Amino acid sequence: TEQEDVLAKELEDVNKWGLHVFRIAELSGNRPLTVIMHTIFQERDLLKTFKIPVDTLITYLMTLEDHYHADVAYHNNIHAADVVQSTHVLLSTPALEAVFTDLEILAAIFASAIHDVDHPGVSNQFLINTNSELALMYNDSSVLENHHLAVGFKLLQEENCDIFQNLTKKQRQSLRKMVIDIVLATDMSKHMNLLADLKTMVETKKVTSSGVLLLDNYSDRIQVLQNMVHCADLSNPTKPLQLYRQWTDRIMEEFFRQGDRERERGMEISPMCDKHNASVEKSQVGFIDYIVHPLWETWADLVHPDAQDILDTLEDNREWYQSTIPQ
Amino acid sequence: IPRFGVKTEQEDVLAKELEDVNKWGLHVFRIAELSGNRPLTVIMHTIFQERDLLKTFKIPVDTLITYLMTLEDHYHADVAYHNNIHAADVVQSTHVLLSTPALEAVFTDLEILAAIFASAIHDVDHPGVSNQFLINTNSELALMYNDSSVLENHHLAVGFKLLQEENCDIFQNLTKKQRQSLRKMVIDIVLATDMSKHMNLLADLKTMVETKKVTSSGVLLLDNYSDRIQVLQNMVHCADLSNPTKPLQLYRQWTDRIMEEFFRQGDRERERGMEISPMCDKHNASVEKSQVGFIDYIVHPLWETWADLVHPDAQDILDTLEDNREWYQSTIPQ
Amino acid sequence: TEQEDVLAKELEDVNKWGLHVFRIAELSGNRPLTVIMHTIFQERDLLKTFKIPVDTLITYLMTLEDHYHADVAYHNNIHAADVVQSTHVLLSTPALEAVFTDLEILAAIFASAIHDVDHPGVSNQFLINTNSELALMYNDSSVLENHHLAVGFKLLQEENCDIFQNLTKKQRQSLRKMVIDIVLATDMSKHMNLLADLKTMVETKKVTSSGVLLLDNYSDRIQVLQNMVHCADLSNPTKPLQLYRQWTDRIMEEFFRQGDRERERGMEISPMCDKHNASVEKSQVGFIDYIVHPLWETWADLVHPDAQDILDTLEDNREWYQSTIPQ
Amino acid sequence: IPRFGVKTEQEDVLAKELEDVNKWGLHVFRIAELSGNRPLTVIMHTIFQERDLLKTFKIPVDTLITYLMTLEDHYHADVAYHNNIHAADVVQSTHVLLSTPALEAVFTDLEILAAIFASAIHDVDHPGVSNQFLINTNSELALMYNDSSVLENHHLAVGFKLLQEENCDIFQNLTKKQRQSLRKMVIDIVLATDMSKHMNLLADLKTMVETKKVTSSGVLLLDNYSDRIQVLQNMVHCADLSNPTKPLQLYRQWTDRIMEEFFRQGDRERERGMEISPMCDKHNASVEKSQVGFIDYIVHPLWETWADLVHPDAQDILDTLEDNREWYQSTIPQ
Ligand SMILES: [O-][n+]1cccc(C[C@H](c2ccc(OC(F)F)c(OC3CC3)c2)c2ncc(C(O)(C(F)(F)F)C(F)(F)F)s2)c1
Ligand SMILES: [O-][n+]1cccc(C[C@H](c2ccc(OC(F)F)c(OC3CC3)c2)c2ncc(C(O)(C(F)(F)F)C(F)(F)F)s2)c1
Ligand SMILES: [O-][n+]1cccc(C[C@H](c2ccc(OC(F)F)c(OC3CC3)c2)c2ncc(C(O)(C(F)(F)F)C(F)(F)F)s2)c1
Ligand SMILES: [O-][n+]1cccc(C[C@H](c2ccc(OC(F)F)c(OC3CC3)c2)c2ncc(C(O)(C(F)(F)F)C(F)(F)F)s2)c1
Ligand SMILES: [Mg+2]
Ligand SMILES: [Mg+2]
Ligand SMILES: [Mg+2]
Ligand SMILES: [Mg+2]
Ligand SMILES: [Zn+2]
Ligand SMILES: [Zn+2]
Ligand SMILES: [Zn+2]
Ligand SMILES: [Zn+2]
Repeated sequence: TEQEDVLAKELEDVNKWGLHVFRIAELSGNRPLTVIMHTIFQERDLLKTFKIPVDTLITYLMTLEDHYHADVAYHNNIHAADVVQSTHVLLSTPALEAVFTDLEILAAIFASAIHDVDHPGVSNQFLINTNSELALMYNDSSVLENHHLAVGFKLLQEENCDIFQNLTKKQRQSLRKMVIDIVLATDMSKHMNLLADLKTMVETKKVTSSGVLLLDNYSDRIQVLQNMVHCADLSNPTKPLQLYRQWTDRIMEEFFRQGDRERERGMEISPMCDKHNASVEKSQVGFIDYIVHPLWETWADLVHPDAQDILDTLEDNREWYQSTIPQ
Repeated sequence: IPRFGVKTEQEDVLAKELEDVNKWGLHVFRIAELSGNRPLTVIMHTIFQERDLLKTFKIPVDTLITYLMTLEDHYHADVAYHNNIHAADVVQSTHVLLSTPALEAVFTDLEILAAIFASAIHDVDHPGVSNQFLINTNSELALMYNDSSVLENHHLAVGFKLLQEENCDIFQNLTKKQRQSLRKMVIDIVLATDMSKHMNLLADLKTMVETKKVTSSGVLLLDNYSDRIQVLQNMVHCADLSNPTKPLQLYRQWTDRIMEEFFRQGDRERERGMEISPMCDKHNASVEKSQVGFIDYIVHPLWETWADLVHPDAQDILDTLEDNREWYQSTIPQ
Repeated sequence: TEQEDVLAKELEDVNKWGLHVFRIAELSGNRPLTVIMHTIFQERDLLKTFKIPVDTLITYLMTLEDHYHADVAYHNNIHAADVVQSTHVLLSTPALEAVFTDLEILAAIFASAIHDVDHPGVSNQFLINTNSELALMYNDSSVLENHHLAVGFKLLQEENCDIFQNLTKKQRQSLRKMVIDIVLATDMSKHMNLLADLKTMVETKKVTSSGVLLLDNYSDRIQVLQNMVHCADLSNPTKPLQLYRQWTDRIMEEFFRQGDRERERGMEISPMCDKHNASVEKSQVGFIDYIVHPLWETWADLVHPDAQDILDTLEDNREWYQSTIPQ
Repeated sequence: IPRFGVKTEQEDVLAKELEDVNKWGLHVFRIAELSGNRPLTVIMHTIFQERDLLKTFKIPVDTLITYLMTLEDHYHADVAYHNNIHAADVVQSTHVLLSTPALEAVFTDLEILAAIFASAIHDVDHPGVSNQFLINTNSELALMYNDSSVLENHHLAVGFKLLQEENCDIFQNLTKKQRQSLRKMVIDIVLATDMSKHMNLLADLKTMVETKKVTSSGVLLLDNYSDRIQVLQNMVHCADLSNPTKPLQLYRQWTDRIMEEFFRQGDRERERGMEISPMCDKHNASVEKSQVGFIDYIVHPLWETWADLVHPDAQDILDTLEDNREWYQSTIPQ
């Protein structure tokens, strides 16, 4: 338990943006998703609130984690633990204090933990082009996203894995719809139109008598939740450079692997996947310029301005990569 | 099925019925009976031969026939409305719509193949119950498709999967380019049959009619994929919603069937202590009032707009719809 | 009311070989499996014993019944209800009194209930020959049987359908193995081996202090349960002629329908499936002589003299059909 | 297009290594490195070319290579033993056994293709855990296969399913009769790889040896499908269990890998609070003693019997097995 102290201390940062997730992954014996999720649940007192037997929770978490591919560079259990922990911080954003119910909170966190489960390390288009069984089952539409959801729920059926066994029928139905709405929203093909609404919304932004954001209908409450987890999934560039660079190393490794596979198959190599003609630095700045920043700028507003330290970090990291661009 | 190389008595009657394949109002139920319950197979085959689709896409005839029978075999005979007769009707209706003057020479053979194939598979393996029923019972289908367009996704998955059975790949001779294109259009069209897409689908159709463009010929102008697929989606959607525009004799048979299917679902919901879906309670129904509402809020608005787009091609269809609307209206007991 | 009293009265014969199962099918609005299963569960006190909530039982039964095809002439919910009821009678045979446990009883009945669920009305060979998805999934081996089991168990996951939610893990563990063993044995491909082994047991027939049969190991126990359900699945010829004749009209219609489909596809028409070259009477006599009678004669030996009247009804029916053979 | 189905600049070193493809003891680990982790693709391609299977069954070369890369891609790189290297090894081992003098000209080209294909797909998509683990956790796989030869059934289903991916149908030019016969043999062979069937397989192999028949040539006489398929099943079974009969240098690497996989399952079982499977507890292991036992109760009885069937073809293989058995014996801590 010598390191049990290190892990324990490391976890003390679970509420902080910039947790040493990679260290935790090492300290936990490659169980970042299980320990982090377990801490967040204990912390938010979700086990007692939803009467979740401790053994059941841990068995499901290990099972869920086990279904993330250890051989995949980016989309693995570490990325999952990261999006969970990040959504967890984004939920505690002052501008949302006491806004969401324990169920909505449970939904956001659960959705984050399962959002990429059983990811093969290749894109939807690659699965589509090859006529993979997954693309055939989902009609080439949000192939992976649909799959992530199905697996996430199916695993609840394994031995002692149903963590929602004590929710009421109504709670289960409401939880399930939200989890689905959120995960399906992680598909980058939804990003554009998804962003517009986050804007159109921040325009009419309303506050309560408590100074916290005001959300009425399901429509508005889910959009915030959708964009929120969507931000957590696209939060690598807003973290301290040290962590961010590791994520970039990982995503590039996954990209290049796909490119090697497309190349050996005589398939057109996907954008940014050709290791023989790459622009890692230039791609990061462009990624930040046309996608991440535009998204994270709006959320910075929405939770005005508890996201400041986060937005400045994004801009700082951009400059860094910018100064790394060859020629 | 023949003898000595000549059609049998039945076959000849059937062939004579099939002569109206290019006409709105085909005696589809008569064809279903005459063909030994193979309306989808015979109608699809007639249309493929009519449009020379076998040669154009090099589809071996035995493969086409084997796939068709296999596809038809996966529609449920015990389902009153959503069966092979409904599929054959939608195929034939789409076929007629494709040949409307306002669209002559607008679509490629591939887009034509896509609209017809999508129509043929659009409701395959339909269980006779709504998406919400599948969602409420936590069915495996709903679990697989995340409660989103459960049936429509299933219809597509099954339509394509059946291509893998013995000698069923009718697209074996298409290039990967053709197949990727064909597949995307078919998927776009069938997913658009989910009623949850009706409103937006109609909105865009209206918008298009607003900015409508033609050429030296009174033929519509469609540039991008977005407008071409929009028209194809609304075309098959209209076909799927064409029952009220057919001669009253046919329209009523369809109403009897959808009502039977609705009531059957209602009885299942009642057995299960579930809330009975709208119009599915045989004990508290208003068949006539419901057909009137169906026309006033859904069918007429859709077809009216379509008639604008292909004006004046759909005039008669529109007038028939209005005649049938009045008929049902006058049937409402007070 | 009336039709309700008629149904209630008909169900009174639930413990008798020769129940008017078709009449019950009509009277219940096509719910023979639901009403007969429910009746039998009450009769054996299974709801109390395994604490099965009544709403859960009814919902599961209707769900299971709904997954049998109404358009299938023979392999539909009436056949299922019939096998369930037939197994229920065989279980009460004197020579087996107090031999099986409540769990083993439950397994045999549940197995009977789900043994042909979602049957498409065509043989394994037809499915194999057309390269169907089911055959590909099950490697052409007991395709339908494996499928009936997978569906039967899967349906327990639908809303309020888990009738074993109160069984212990050990009970679930044992019940599942027994159900699997029983249904896989319904494949006619395993008939010959089943009969042989059954006979062997008839030779090593070990009685008990109470004069009832003696079964030590799981192997002998499951063997008797497998043959029992097998006999039930093959009991049509041993039932009152009015019933038997209906069964024959149904199986023949299913056979002929497959034969037409095979004819359509240019496939070789399966044995007895060609309506243009049929011999219904002749075929039934052959079915009794080479399969049904051999099996039952043996079962009669094991439970002597418990099934004398069943055996006599068979031999009687055999003659009826024989004399029906035109010349 | 590449010489070995895979691009490589070390092509020279790789080509040299592949010269021993017909030899027991090929340096498969070296080939995996030289091929860029494509041992299965490279070895299968080499064997197919060598046995002239591409021409004999009109298998397009790009199709073969795409299928192989696809098949190989579905073996898990994170699994220490049951991965693409094990697959490549069993394929190559079966290839050698098929060429043994006592079996010359006995099997048809189709049976040869079946044995080799079966060897290639026999452990595809293996999760690194046993059937029992999948059963006790109520996995979807066990549910689908009713807890019977769960993995073996899945390996077959995936191996065949993958033929449906883009340009992956290597059997597209086989007549219907050939496909049916090939499919049956492959299924019979892979299902026989389940250890639960080992004892019965051995017993039948022994019986065959006891009534062994040879033709006018010096080769084994196999009259019926039953005897033919039995020999092929045991052949692939021996290949799957051939690690202890390979040069010690290779055998120890295989041992390190299976032990790594065993212990990982052990840690997972421990985590979940499950009883730890035999030899899976890294805290109470006896690696050396376990290998001797494995050889004494399973591997040697099997190979001793196979050696009798093909006497004296496998004499050196048996000699190696025995030498290796002694090495581990002396490695046992006293
Ligand atoms: O598939 N997927 C879904 C959600 C999130 C991610 C993260 C994934 C991702 C994550 C971290 C990251 O770098 C860093 F943050 F670690 C990335 O760098 C690259 C060059 C865009 C990319 C992508 N987001 C958008 C991607 C696109 O390829 C493009 F770059 F925008 F073009 C896509 F949008 F898909 F077209 S890929 C990947
Ligand atoms: O499931 N589905 C998809 C596409 C088309 C159809 C035809 C289906 C249909 C077809 C023929 C028909 O009557 C006649 F034309 F046969 C119908 O009568 C009823 C009362 C609407 C309904 C429906 N269209 C819209 C339906 C709705 O339930 C409602 F009535 F409009 F509310 C829905 F829109 F779904 F809410 S159901 C059914
Ligand atoms: O699929 N299946 C599994 C178990 C039991 C049944 C009942 C099924 C059955 C049931 C009732 C019946 O008649 C009557 F009892 F209703 C039957 O008539 C025929 C000609 C044998 C057949 C069969 N049992 C054995 C059948 C065989 O075709 C043969 F006759 F033995 F050759 C088979 F064994 F399959 F080869 S088919 C059907
Ligand atoms: O799952 N599976 C199927 C076929 C072949 C293998 C190879 C697998 C195998 C392969 C190489 C090997 O060692 C070496 F050759 F690499 C092994 O070491 C161990 C302790 C038996 C085991 C097994 N064969 C039999 C195994 C058993 O656990 C037991 F040892 F016999 F008890 C089993 F039979 F399963 F009970 S596991 C594994
Ligand atoms: Mg994702
Ligand atoms: Mg539909
Ligand atoms: Mg059966
Ligand atoms: Mg194996
Ligand atoms: Zn993600
Ligand atoms: Zn429809
Ligand atoms: Zn049966
Ligand atoms: Zn193996």
